[PDB]
Amino acid sequence: TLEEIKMMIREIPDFPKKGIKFKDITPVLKDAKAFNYSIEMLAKALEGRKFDLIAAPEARGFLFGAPLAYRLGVGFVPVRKPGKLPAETLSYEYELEYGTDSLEIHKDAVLEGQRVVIVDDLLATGGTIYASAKLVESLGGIVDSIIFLTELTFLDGRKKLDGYDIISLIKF
Amino acid sequence: TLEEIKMMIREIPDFPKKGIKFKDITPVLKDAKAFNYSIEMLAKALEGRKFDLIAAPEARGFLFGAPLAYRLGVGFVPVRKPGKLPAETLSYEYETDSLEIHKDAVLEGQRVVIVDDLLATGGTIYASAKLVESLGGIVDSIIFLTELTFLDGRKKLDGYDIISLIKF
Ligand SMILES: [Cl-]
Repeated sequence: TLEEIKMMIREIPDFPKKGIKFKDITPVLKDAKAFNYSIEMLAKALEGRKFDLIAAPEARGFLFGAPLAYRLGVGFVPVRKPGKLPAETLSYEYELEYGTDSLEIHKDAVLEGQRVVIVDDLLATGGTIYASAKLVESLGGIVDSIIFLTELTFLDGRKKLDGYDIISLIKF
Repeated sequence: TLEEIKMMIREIPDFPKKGIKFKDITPVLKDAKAFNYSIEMLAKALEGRKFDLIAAPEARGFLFGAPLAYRLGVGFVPVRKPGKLPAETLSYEYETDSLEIHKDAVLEGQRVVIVDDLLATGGTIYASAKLVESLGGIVDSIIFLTELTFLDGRKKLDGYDIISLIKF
């Protein structure tokens, strides 16, 4: 069944750039049952953990993070690219292959003491997630754990995210 | 109680530019009960309607579109800014910005509900409807958490059934 989800993920050569094989998640999303199952297995992988909020980075993160928040009866916080959030924000820099970029969170998104599960579609290098984790901590939040639908085990995302509990459903 | 949701919608002056008042729905999202209630009301408003899929234009549209699709037991299709979708896309230009959808996102004949957070002028939603129809999908209805009634989005979307929970 997870095997079946895995086989439904479309691999696209050289997107966004040559050397990357992109994991296209849209066929999972458009299939009612596959989408439902994906959310259910994410919830299931979080059993036994204590948390108050889900946070996800824009934009593919939202697609699993927001329904999973709904499914778990918790709140949802978007972590966003610069310029998108209207109110006062905090910003955090992360590494790209040959540069840096930033992500932002609203200053009021997480309260001190709140336990947060960070969700995303895929763990690659882990830069966007690292920045998200640090944004949550800057507000007094604690990162309970980090969950992904898929993980690229050749890219050392786990190493970048040292000290965090990392869960992924499908490991490539 | 929807009155409560409305009071959690923060109004931000001068964003994204001077003289524009922005409706910030992030306080609704971060409150577990408010977020749950918003999704349940959106689903309640769609009761008695016939549809196969939910579509939402990126990315604020995802925030309600995906959980709503999950709640209603249907599939979800993202409509996206150009260069974001990996596979073969169809495209649609509007006054100029552009939106794209996967060639295979929607089957011919499939009935689609389009979801977004807020109805303003209706441009991006108009484009989203045209993209769905480009694939031979049929727009059942279009639903928003909020609608700025002073901006004539309904007129721009003439011919579509428009639902909104909160009217400003
Ligand atoms: Cl209405």
